[PDB]
Amino acid sequence: TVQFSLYYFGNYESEFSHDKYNLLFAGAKYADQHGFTAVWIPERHFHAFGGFSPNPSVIAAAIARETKQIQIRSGSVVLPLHHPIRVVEEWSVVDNLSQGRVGISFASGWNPNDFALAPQSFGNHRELMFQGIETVRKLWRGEFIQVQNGVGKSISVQAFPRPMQAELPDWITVVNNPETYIKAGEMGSGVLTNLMGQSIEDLAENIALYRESLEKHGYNPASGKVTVLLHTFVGQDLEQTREIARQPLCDYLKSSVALFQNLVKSQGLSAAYNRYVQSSALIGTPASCAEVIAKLQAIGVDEVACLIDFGVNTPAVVESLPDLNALRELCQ
Amino acid sequence: TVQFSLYYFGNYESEFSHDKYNLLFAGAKYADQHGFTAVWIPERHFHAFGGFSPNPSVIAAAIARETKQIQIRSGSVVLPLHHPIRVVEEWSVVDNLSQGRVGISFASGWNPNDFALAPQSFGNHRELMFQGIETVRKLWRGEFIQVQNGVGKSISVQAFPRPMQAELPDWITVVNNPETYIKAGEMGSGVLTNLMGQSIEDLAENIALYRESLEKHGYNPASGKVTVLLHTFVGQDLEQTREIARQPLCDYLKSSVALFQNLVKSQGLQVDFDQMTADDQDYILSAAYNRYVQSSALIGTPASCAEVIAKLQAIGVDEVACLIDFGVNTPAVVESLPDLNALRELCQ
Repeated sequence: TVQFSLYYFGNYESEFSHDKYNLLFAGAKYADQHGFTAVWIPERHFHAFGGFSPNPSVIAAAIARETKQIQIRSGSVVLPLHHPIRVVEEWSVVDNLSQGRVGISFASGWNPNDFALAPQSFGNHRELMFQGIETVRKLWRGEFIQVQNGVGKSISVQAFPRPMQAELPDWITVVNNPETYIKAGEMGSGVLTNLMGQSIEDLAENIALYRESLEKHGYNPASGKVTVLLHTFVGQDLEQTREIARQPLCDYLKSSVALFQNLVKSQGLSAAYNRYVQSSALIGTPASCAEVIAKLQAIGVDEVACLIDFGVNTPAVVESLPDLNALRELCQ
Repeated sequence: TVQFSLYYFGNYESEFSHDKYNLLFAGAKYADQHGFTAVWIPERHFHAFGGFSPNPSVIAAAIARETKQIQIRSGSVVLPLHHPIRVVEEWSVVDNLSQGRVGISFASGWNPNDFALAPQSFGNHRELMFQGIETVRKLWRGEFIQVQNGVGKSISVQAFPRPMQAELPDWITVVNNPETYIKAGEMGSGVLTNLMGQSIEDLAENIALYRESLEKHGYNPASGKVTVLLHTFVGQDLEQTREIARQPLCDYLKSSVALFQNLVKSQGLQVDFDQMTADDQDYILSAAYNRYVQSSALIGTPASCAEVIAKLQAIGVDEVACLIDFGVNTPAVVESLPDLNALRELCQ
């Protein structure tokens, strides 16, 4: 059966809210107490919109002290924006603070403006990401790595504190690139994806390639991790729930040319939206959304990461949490 | 009256302990509930010893959710090892998670091994720090700054989330360099210092330059912040308390040539370090320790330590940051927290 998790885009009620983490903690605590698998948090820079998490390790440390069982995962460390040493250090802090509940999905970045944080790392940043993942994994295990120090001497260092998990649960963030699904299987990593920029049919084929590459490289296919972000807002009445979600979700999908056109292409505008919310989101009733979960389960999705903070007002999202729990129970 | 705060070196019980933050949360919660002003957390890299905080913003975010009033401060953010943008971003997250309780002391770094994290930033790190503090302040205040993006284009960015505090409470980490005290006064910043490598009269002199530079540059003297790190272990029996702290503290004070020689020098002892044998160091370190706990630490009884607090209050110290995790076993440190509270009560 599919695992149910929460996912945060990073939104809050206002740029100048006194309680910017209102929905973050309300949802994470609710999910923690109701058998949800993980809470996913992002990395975003330089925009008020979606900006509560410029470094997910910092938010994760706070979630660790407010929850007891839920996994605390990054829906995406943009690795070329960090030194790999700091990624292991900070997430090992969170691993200790949470008694072993962290996981990381790694993304390469794409916006050169984000690389204000790493101005010499844009261009070959995808290659830099895969290199850094190997470093992150080695440091996490406890091995020494070799690095240049401040006077040009090569030194050997370990990262501290040591984590509690022997091995870092990790994912590769991907959209539709089949090579990346294959690379993830070669690495034994999971895949973290979405249905905004690929069809369900494209997803089914990409999962199959990923699981093929997993066994080809000796990993048990049970160790595969397929996680799909899905826009989520669940209620008791289908049409009323859809209408509450419509303006906030449309606003986002129209906010950029890429989002707008990646949607219309992955769907085959109010026309792309109506197909999107029916087939590639969890917006509706437990019963209507369960049909989507059934399709995703049948093509090999292990975990749905329910993006709940896409713009619907916080009281309504909080009121919708027992409806989302009902969906989870329907699908167990 | 002097403010009382806790300060963490970053130690924990064993390398693979499942409860590495045992004393961190025990002390932070205790201090939060007993009238302490702040808890200070460090930045340290590449060693288990003192290593639970490689980036203090992450630990600070957790302390924010475990405490209600205490300030949550870094002693120190080694600013040349960070992009200033990440410092404002991460500490603004903590400012929001804590309802406005953060503060930062900035250090420049000194060990080239730490600069594995910033391999082109060693050499210019003191000026990099001061330049970075100004960037941090501008960003905290909601200004845009100009930075080069990944394709060489200049762009104008703000940092998010926006903080809760209008202005960041900040300090400069300093030992005995008088120009740094004067520099801090020019910036209106605080100073965070220690007595491992200077005298109380040296500190009194450095404090005077700092307060003089403050009003010179238009700041109210009441805006000055003088915080002194002090090794701390308080108990009811003077002799037993100093004996409990002796081996842990002396192990630390002789763990490097600089630590040992700066201690011997600051305690007024005459030693030819080139002829000093292993047995000699035993006698010298014991003498240096004995002078140090008498004059420059909080290791003893509430009554004995209150004499030290009085001398610090007189020379203008605002806050003592009590370093409690220098190696005494954790249960004894926990049992010593109410003795430290008794000392705070005595001094208000």
